[PDB]
Amino acid sequence: GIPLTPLFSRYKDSYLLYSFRLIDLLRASTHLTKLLSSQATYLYHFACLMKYKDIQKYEVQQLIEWAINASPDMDLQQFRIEFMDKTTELNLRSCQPKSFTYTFTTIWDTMHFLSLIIDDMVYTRDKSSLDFVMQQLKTMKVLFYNVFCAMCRDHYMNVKGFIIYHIELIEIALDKEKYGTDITFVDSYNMLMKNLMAYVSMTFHNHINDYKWIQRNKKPPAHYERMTWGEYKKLLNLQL
Amino acid sequence: GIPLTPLFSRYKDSYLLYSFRLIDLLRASKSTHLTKLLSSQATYLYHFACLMKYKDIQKYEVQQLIEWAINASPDMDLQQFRIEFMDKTTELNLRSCQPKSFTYTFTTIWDTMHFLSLIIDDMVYTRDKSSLDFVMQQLKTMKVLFYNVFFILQCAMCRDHYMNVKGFIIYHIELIEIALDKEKYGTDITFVDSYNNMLMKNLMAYVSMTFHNHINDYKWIQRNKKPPAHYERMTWGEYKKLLNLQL
Ligand SMILES: Cc1cc2nc3c(=O)[nH]c(=O)nc-3n(C[C@H](O)[C@H](O)[C@H](O)COP(=O)(O)OP(=O)(O)OC[C@H]3O[C@@H](n4cnc5c(N)ncnc54)[C@H](O)[C@@H]3O)c2cc1C
Ligand SMILES: Cc1cc2nc3c(=O)[nH]c(=O)nc-3n(C[C@H](O)[C@H](O)[C@H](O)COP(=O)(O)OP(=O)(O)OC[C@H]3O[C@@H](n4cnc5c(N)ncnc54)[C@H](O)[C@@H]3O)c2cc1C
Repeated sequence: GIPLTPLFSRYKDSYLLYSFRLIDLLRASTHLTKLLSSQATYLYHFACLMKYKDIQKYEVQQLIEWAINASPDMDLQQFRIEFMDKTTELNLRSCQPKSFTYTFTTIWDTMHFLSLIIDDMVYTRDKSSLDFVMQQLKTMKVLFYNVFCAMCRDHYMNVKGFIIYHIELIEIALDKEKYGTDITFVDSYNMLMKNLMAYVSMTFHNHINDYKWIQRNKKPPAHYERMTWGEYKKLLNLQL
Repeated sequence: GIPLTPLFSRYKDSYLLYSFRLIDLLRASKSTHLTKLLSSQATYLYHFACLMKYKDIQKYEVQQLIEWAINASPDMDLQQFRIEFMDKTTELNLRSCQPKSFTYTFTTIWDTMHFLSLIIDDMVYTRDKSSLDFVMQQLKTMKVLFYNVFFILQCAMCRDHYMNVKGFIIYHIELIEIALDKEKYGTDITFVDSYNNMLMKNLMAYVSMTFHNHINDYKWIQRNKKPPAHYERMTWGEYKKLLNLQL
């Protein structure tokens, strides 16, 4: 369970937009097609699981085949219109983003969103199904690895391991639990920080913004605020 | 400077061995993509070897060694390459770059990584404020070496795994770039011993040690094997002692 805050609601919507922009690439692509659809399937299974308490395996598959077979000459506006029709026919309208304005915030929101999910999924885990969670975590690493502005892509390629590293810390903690050592949640960075991925993605996010001034060799603007853990836990109303 | 210790000694030789086994790969490069990726990697490796061995990068003597390697017979074996290597390094007055031992293992790779970490910490800590641009270029070179690690030995699992979490290391080098950039524009670095413009002294040594334990903690989840009760894990307390790291 994750509090339903205004920021979280934007996160939920950005996720849908991200997913839309992802499946739109299927036409443009092999190995990549397999990787893309595999990622789009997970993203959409989880969206349906959240909206319908069911992954809707058949409807989601129908969505992916369509996107994979959509006209590669079709532009984004047309792909959207057809996407709105297809999801409608499939009774997957709740998987449609409310907004289609795609920006860096869409990607950031998506990355923070996944972090919140990882935290919650891990915390509300069921010792009976630790294997399930770990499989979910493996998929999460893949989602983060493939998030890759040519400049941004190069930088991300170089430091995305910071995030993936922490997901592995989680895998380790979980593997210890399945073998006798329950986890001990603490709220500071077999112990694990609660809201770990939320803190790591916030930190990663600030770092990326700190570094860009170095890439651009141009000093920060006047009103250049920085996100603090204390203020972030508030916007998402995180539990300590 | 980096304190002389039995562990740092092994590090220096391993680094030269790793550097040697890497250039040995040029003569065998099948494509241009790899050739220049190997030559760049090999160039930076030797640059830093010459820095710790001659206090100078030896930019031009090294470009000759690389030139040679790249154009060495892809027919002879490692034993023969070693022979031609020793003579060329001699001819270019770079004998200090010849390895004492040729036993190549994962330890050789870890030692090389921990060596660079120690190098990063020293060059930053003993930096000259008027040539920060120089130190930052060195760090950029360091990120390239950590991004492009060649295992040379066989272990797909390792390659894929390092490909996934190497950013944890590079991320920290960028934190150092940020610290230096700040010093460049007015705020001097303030060193502390724990993990404004504060920066942990011996940061990369701490970062590399931690990354190393992590990798070793994770291989059990990878091989679904049970860790032996004797599993020894490196502590920062112990590591500092082994390298005579200064606080
Ligand atoms: C994966 C990725 C890599 C990037 N790499 C680069 C790069 O190499 N070079 C470059 O110039 N730009 C890069 N960017 C873009 C850059 O990070 C900013 O998104 C963009 O410059 C807009 O800046 P902003 O300050 O207006 O917005 P942002 O600060 O990005 O706004 C993001 C949103 O989240 C909030 N937020 C701000 N900081 C945090 C935080 N630390 N934690 C959580 N939420 C936060 C804001 O309130 C806002 O709603 C990257 C973007 C992504 C998604
Ligand atoms: C970058 C990299 C990635 C790897 N990825 C994998 C992988 O995915 N899966 C896998 O099974 N193996 C992987 N390995 C190999 C693995 O880490 C070990 O090298 C190997 O399993 C042998 O372990 P060992 O028990 O001999 O100890 P090693 O860890 O190899 O010991 C080497 C030396 O380092 C010292 N040392 C030990 N821990 C530390 C530390 N934390 N800090 C500093 N020195 C330390 C030891 O005292 C010893 O002298 C990787 C190796 C490298 C270099």
